[PDB]
Amino acid sequence: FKPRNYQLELALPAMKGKNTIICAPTGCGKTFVSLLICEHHLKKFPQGQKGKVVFFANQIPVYEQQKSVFSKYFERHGYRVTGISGATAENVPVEQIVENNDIIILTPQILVNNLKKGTIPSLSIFTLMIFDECHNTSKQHPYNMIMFNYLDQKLGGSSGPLPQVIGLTASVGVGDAKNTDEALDYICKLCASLDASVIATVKHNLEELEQVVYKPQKFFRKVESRISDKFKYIIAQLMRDTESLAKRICKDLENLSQIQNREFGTQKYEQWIVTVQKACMVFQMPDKDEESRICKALFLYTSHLRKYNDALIISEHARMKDALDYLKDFFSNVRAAGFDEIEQDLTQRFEEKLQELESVSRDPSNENPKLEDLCFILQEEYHLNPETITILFVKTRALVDALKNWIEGNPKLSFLKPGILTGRGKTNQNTGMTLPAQKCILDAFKGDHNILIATSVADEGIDIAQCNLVILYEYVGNVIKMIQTRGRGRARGSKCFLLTSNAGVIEKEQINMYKEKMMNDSILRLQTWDEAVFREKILHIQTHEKFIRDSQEKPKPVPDKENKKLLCRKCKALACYTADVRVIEECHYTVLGDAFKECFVSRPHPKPKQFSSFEKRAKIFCARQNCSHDWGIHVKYKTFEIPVIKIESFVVEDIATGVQTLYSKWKDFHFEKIPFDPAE
RNA sequence: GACGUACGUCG
RNA sequence: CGACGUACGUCC
Ligand SMILES: [Zn+2]
Repeated sequence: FKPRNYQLELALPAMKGKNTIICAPTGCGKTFVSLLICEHHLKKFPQGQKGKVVFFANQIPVYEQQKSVFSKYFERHGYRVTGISGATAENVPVEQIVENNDIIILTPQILVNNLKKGTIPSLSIFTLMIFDECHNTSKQHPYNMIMFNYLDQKLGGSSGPLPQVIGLTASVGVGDAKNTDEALDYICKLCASLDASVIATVKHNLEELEQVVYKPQKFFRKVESRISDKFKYIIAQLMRDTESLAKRICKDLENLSQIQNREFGTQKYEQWIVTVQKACMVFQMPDKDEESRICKALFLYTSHLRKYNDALIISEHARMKDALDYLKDFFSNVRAAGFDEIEQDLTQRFEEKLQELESVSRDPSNENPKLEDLCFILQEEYHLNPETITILFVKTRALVDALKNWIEGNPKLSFLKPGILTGRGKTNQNTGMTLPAQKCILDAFKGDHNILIATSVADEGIDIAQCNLVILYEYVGNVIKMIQTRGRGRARGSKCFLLTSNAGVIEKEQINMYKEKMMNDSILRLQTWDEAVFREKILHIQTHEKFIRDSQEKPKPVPDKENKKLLCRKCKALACYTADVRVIEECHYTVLGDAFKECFVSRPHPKPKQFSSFEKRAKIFCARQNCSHDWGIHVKYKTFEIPVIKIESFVVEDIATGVQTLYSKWKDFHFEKIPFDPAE
């Protein structure tokens, strides 16, 4: 509530009617500086002119907090603040709420949707565009689209009372620049995209920064590897047997994915199996039943190989027991999903060696040196200080569950409550966690929880706690991710342990350490410039980028007027012709076919939440002998309960030429599409 | 459905 | 220098 000289010095360039980029690594300092600039911008207008400052937020956990803070702050001045969101807009007159409201905190995508639809024609209605974490203004971001609209209005010739852009952040970022010659080009490109002339950064009051932003130290502790690989050998033998079984039916299983000699347990093998699955998914034979059985067997074999490779990666990055539990969970999930000959044979071949797998996993001499060093450093830090609230980052979510189970079931360490924290992630399956559950887990992080397993969700702006220990367990990021993960240690005395087996992530961290100093030197060089030359440079860059954007403008190619039959992938059963495909909002594709209504079963959706204008109703699945394949969703548009299918889980087949093709996104699949009319 | 990041594979 | 795959995260 009391503005100090530190956070007041960052407001001097902003309180001059010029576009600035404030860079403060502090959490509360950034929002406090935004409040000070809002106060100075709403108290400087003469009598009879009101302000329409607009704060932006990319996430709901940061949007709700900023809305609460703004509502608590602008209560003694008489300023209306409501804010808009994905859930707040229950058919809300956005035009009326923007015309009546003073401080709007809508998340960007709403403003982009409004600018694309026609509501709020120009941004001249606003007078101060505040961006939170403006470093995310990368290629085709929502922030980037708002700034594209702003630059178009500025350079076209219809230049009106344009608003001020004071986009806040904590690190400008470098991207893929190697030398200082490009670390400045990237920052100038970012400043031109955000249309700013000054980079606000403290140069006088470094004492407050050094005293309240106490930063941890790096403890790169590379460890041993899987020299003891009895589990890996058994899984590799099983993978070789199932690969030979898959080659028994498919002769040419080597010229479909010509990449390199595949190696069991690597990402290369995952890419190889995905490529061979997508190549054998279109194997056509003029029988329509034997080809269907062949594609089914090949899909089952490729899925089993992918699951075995994932289990090998989990066994390499954690205990063998959790990888065996993951394999058993997959086999139990496919057990209740229909007993055909292929899955039966595979399950029998698995249970043949399941006893040896359980024995080798229960063998207490096969503990991973990664986990040994992890528990060793954990007990070391907890003996040095019993009250140390730590946080570790893990790449995979199955690996996160594995680490949680390992911290739970361990006799050596039993003073840790492994509170899981993954996030929403993909809103289609039973995985991830809800926002009200994540909020409760973060609020119980004072306290009945000390350790927690995160997947790059720990940072991302969202407020946390005073964590005095970070462990990047087989984790690696770029300069912005490293600065965000480093800033989480703010209390007096912290560490940033990095455990790994591959020297690659060590080299990445070592070059990011130099990239941070390069970004600091580039920011200093850009600050020690002149306003006129820098404005001319950013104007030249904006003109060049606008010319490139206007050049790269292709509405759509010619639509092929044919009647293709979208049919299943793993079953190859004719689902529906492309004639019965209706476009809802140039995003979603539905089917009206009465004959199609008997070719799919429905299941209760695991996580309901309405997006845009679709109530999150049931999930569809293929209806056949034994398919159980995901086909999309079945939702109510406004009053009609129609199924929206996903092209990703659908192989295309033309009746004329007879060749099969694959398409991942609906945008890529080009065909004569008619809008969805509420007639049938 | 859109967007970003990381790792990786091909020319 | 472009295409792609996986994982992760966010939004509508
Ligand atoms: Zn099917």
